[PDB]
Amino acid sequence: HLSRPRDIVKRSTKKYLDEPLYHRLFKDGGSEVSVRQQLNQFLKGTKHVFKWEVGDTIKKLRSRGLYYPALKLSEVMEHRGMNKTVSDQAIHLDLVAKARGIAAGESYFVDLPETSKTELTYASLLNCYCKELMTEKAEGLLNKMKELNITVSSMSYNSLMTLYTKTGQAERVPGMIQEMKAEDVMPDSYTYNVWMRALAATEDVSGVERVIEEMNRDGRVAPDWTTYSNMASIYVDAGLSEKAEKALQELEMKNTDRDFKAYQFLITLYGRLGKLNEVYRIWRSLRLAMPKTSNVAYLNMIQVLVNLKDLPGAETLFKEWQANCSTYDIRVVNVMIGAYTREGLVEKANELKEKSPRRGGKLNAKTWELFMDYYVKRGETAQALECITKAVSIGKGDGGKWLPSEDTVRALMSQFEEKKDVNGAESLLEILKKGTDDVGAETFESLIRTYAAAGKSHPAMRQRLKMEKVKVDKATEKLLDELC
RNA sequence: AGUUGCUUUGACUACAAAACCAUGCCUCUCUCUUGGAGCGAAUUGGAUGAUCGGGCCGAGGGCAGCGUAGCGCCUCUUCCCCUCACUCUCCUUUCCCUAAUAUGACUUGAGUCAUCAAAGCCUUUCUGACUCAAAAAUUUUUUAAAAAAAAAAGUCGCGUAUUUUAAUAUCGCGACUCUAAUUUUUAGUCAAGAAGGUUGAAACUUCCAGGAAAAAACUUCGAAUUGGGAGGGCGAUCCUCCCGGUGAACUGACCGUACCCCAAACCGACACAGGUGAACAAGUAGAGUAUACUAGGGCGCUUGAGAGAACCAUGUCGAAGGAACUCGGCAAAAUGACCCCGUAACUUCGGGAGAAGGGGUGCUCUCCUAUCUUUUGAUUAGGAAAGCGGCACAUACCAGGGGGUA
RNA sequence: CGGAACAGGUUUUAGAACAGAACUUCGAUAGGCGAGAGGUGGAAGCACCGCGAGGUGUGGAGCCAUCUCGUACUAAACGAA
Ligand SMILES: [K+]
Ligand SMILES: [Mg+2]
Ligand SMILES: [Mg+2]
Ligand SMILES: [Mg+2]
Ligand SMILES: [Mg+2]
Ligand SMILES: [Mg+2]
Ligand SMILES: [Mg+2]
Ligand SMILES: [Mg+2]
Ligand SMILES: [Mg+2]
Ligand SMILES: [Mg+2]
Ligand SMILES: [Mg+2]
Ligand SMILES: [Mg+2]
Ligand SMILES: [Mg+2]
Ligand SMILES: [Mg+2]
Ligand SMILES: [Mg+2]
Ligand SMILES: [Mg+2]
Ligand SMILES: [Mg+2]
Ligand SMILES: [Mg+2]
Ligand SMILES: [Mg+2]
Ligand SMILES: [Mg+2]
Ligand SMILES: [Mg+2]
Ligand SMILES: [Mg+2]
Ligand SMILES: [Mg+2]
Ligand SMILES: [Mg+2]
Repeated sequence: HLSRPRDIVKRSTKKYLDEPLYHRLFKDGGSEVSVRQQLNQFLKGTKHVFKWEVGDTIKKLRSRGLYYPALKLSEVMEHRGMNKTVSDQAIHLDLVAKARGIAAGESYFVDLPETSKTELTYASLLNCYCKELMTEKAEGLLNKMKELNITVSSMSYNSLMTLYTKTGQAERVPGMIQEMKAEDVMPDSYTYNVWMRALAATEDVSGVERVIEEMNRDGRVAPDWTTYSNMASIYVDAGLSEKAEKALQELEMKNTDRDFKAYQFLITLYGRLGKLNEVYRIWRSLRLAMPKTSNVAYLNMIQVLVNLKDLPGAETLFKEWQANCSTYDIRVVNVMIGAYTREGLVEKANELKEKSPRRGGKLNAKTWELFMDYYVKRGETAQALECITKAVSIGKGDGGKWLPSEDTVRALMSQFEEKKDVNGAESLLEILKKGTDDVGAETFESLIRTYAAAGKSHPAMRQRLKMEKVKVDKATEKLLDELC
């Protein structure tokens, strides 16, 4: 056709790729390593691509959080001769801020030419400010835009409102919506969504009934399932049930594209309400919308079923996931691991722990956290020590460090008080020392008295000055300076 | 000296949606590519009930031929297939509607904008996965010891009976497919990044005339300053080994740098048509750095206004003749490019030879060939065949006159 | 002939400068404008035929170095000099 001459089916195979780039980069999987390997193999080749092909590739790589390969492809293909326009420069600015940080994004914006510093680049930098929560520089961009008469779109106002909601100054939203209505700016559905969220955050449930009637009066915005998701979340957190069911049934009517996240929202909202029959009603629709169901829907479903106490249904779902799983997801195991430790059927939890790494799932930290929860409920402390050591050795799955909860630490130390396990208390303190540099809220401030078994340590209040100036209760130093 | 490399390579598609509350352990743990649940229809279905019609099997008495068993004719309705109502829960063929199919809705009219070390190699170094080396772990066999090995699941098939009804399981078997683990340290492979250096900046073949020097620079070894450790030491800060040994948010002094540089600034008495190394130098035509025209960059040459005599310099053209001119074809004219046909006397066999003498050359359409086409169902080069225009198709510029004989 | 002849301006059959000859506003001397002769050879636009290079018609068409005729519009006595 004359509309689209650069067709991807009829194009030459000697010059161009045999399959589209957004199909080629995802051949070996969606993993970071496989995407990087595919990009490295492609950039060394002698086959070429289209500009719209690279644009859709950038959007697909951005849509799954793959920011480094998207930035690398954009930089290399611009270096090879593909000229960025203003829109492509806005997308590249957002990609730079996503990958190398806002300090790199600011330098890219400065090094941009002057005729490229238009409303698209300004709005992209504003969004990259609000997503990184820098209120002062945000407002410094805002008054500069208002001074230079750059057209402020609804996207910028929604970005500021989401920034206000996340920072905690959520009372500014009702002033700002009337500001953007006074400045002749029509809103979108996300404007009503953040307005509703700020109104519910202001402890005002009765205000969300006058906004829905106003957008019904407007007649210009299309209501979407995200609106009803916000209504369902606000009502379920507020305890109202029938209005939440009406919102969720309207949500089910609005989900015409069979969205996986929307189905997850139905499942978790009906699970938090507690209605098992309609939970299974949406679940059968989910199995009718995707036969090869991913592990995320199982992760939601089995957690909902065990929070609604359907344990043999969860056990049959486990066998279904076993017989149809391609990746042995450890979180699926770890849901019923914590289930079997909470209801105490510990032999089957131990069997799953043994059989997971053979089938191909290595243990993360939360399984050991649930087992030390089990051991701190049943009073065995040595096995809680053996669990917390392996938990801090594994650490977090995103590169963080695992730290035990304050309530569990407090209960474990109260258990240490009775048995006079000074060695156990010292090992727990050493573990917390390795975990964190601070180590103290209630950890040892009133907990010198575990030394009241036989003698005490040497330093006499000088060790307690070492760990960054802690302060103890007034009724704690008396048995300390009695024993000197 | 000759070949091969150094010789640039791409995009043009118009696109801010990257701002999200739920569960949250890195919540898409890895989704590239799936028709619809339309209250939508037509043939078909049918989870249903009879009537009418047609059509088997069969049931008896018999007319009929035996000691049981018969061949045609004669009274029957079950049973099947239609038919008329109810009818949407499984199945076949279609049609409408929706979704999906990558965004949105003349100036490459022969251009604009980027790129201008790619590809290798060698030292480190951060982080992942795999093979593991080997040990501790559990089963069998052999005599507490020594040898080999699986652990976890799905699927097909066989024979056989336990419930208070989650019997899709249990009982023994045979086979296929799939995954790699509980603890420990070392190597090695890859993968993905960050620092340096180095090559590309030259390789190969042939030839005879046989193609600089240098404890300067570099690689190696030796010895080693003002450093830190390990074993001796009736000593004296001495012996014997190991590590470091020019390393860095140290430091890098001194001289030149203006301007002209085929020129009005240098060598020629002149602001002199002369002389003055090498490197770079877009486009169209072209074998080409020839030649014509041109953008960028630079310049308009430090005397002008008229008139358009003789004569002089320098060009264009010239009837008929064509060297009759003159010391002499002096000068001028003429030939001139690529492809094809053809090419003598003589000879030291290498040559003469581009001998001499001829023919074609533009443009359009259609075929065929290939171009080692990085947009292959149409773009470039060649050849065939048919046409079109003019006086002229090497149309301007560039560009051998030839032969005979001393 | 006696405010005569010159000079100045527009030119030319004349011409190196000079000189000669024509005209100098009650004036066709030069330019312009219009018409014709002469030269070249069939414009542009439109239409028809052909895939195309191209061909045919409107049409001895279009154009202008010169020459002649008509005409004071411009410059020559716009010298109220
Ligand atoms: K120069
Ligand atoms: Mg030396
Ligand atoms: Mg200079
Ligand atoms: Mg001079
Ligand atoms: Mg001069
Ligand atoms: Mg000179
Ligand atoms: Mg030249
Ligand atoms: Mg110029
Ligand atoms: Mg002359
Ligand atoms: Mg003549
Ligand atoms: Mg002649
Ligand atoms: Mg002749
Ligand atoms: Mg004579
Ligand atoms: Mg003679
Ligand atoms: Mg003579
Ligand atoms: Mg001559
Ligand atoms: Mg000549
Ligand atoms: Mg041809
Ligand atoms: Mg030429
Ligand atoms: Mg007079
Ligand atoms: Mg005169
Ligand atoms: Mg006249
Ligand atoms: Mg005539
Ligand atoms: Mg003409």
